[PDB]
Amino acid sequence: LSVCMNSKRHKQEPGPEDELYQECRPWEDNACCTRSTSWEAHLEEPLLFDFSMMHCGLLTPACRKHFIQAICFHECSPNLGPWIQPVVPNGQEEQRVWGVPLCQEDCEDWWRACHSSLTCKSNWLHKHCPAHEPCLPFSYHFPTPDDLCEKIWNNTFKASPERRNSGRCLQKWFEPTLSNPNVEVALHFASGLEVLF
Ligand SMILES: *[C@@H]1O[C@H](CO)[C@@H](O[C@@H]2O[C@H](CO)[C@@H](O)[C@H](O)[C@H]2NC(C)=O)[C@H](O)[C@H]1NC(C)=O
Repeated sequence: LSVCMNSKRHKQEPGPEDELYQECRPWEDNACCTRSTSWEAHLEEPLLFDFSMMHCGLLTPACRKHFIQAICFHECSPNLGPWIQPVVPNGQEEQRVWGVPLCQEDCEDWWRACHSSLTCKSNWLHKHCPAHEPCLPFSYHFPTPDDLCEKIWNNTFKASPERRNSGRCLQKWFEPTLSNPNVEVALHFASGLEVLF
């Protein structure tokens, strides 16, 4: 069984979407996001989410695409069940995800595409960069892809030591023509991976 986290944006239960904006397309088969949310995920300064683009200067389109894919994954993936946690324990009205293990390629590609960009914080989870915070290189706040994946959204993701096709990590994006590779990874974690064997 696949579920969606409780929030003011996510759908109650996973369901197919007829039209999702470009980067959120691979989840059209079974999504937790509405079409309105997927369009919001592509804005340069999105306001609907708890995240916020804390970048200064110019963000390259390749770097921005990885952020959008990460937002699509967080908003549309029906396979985040085993990492759902309450925003305020103990109550399940507001829910988040914690330590979703992203494969190394997803973190590395994200880190390399954003390597030349500038940011002002290492943790973007709550909307604009204040003038007193210096605009430092991406590689300073995130010296490794591990630091980027884990710190960018306050441990929303975990930097998995595994790589793609290992059955032990998730991809924040995949080709829409391909079958969703995260369905059986999430079920693997739901079946006791890394806590019981
Ligand atoms: C994510 O982590 C950052 C840093 O750990 C938090 O930013 C801090 O926010 C509190 C007030 O909310 C203050 O200590 C400072 O404004 C921030 N400190 C630093 C070092 O930036 C942020 O609040 C966290 N967000 C969530 C949702 O947990």
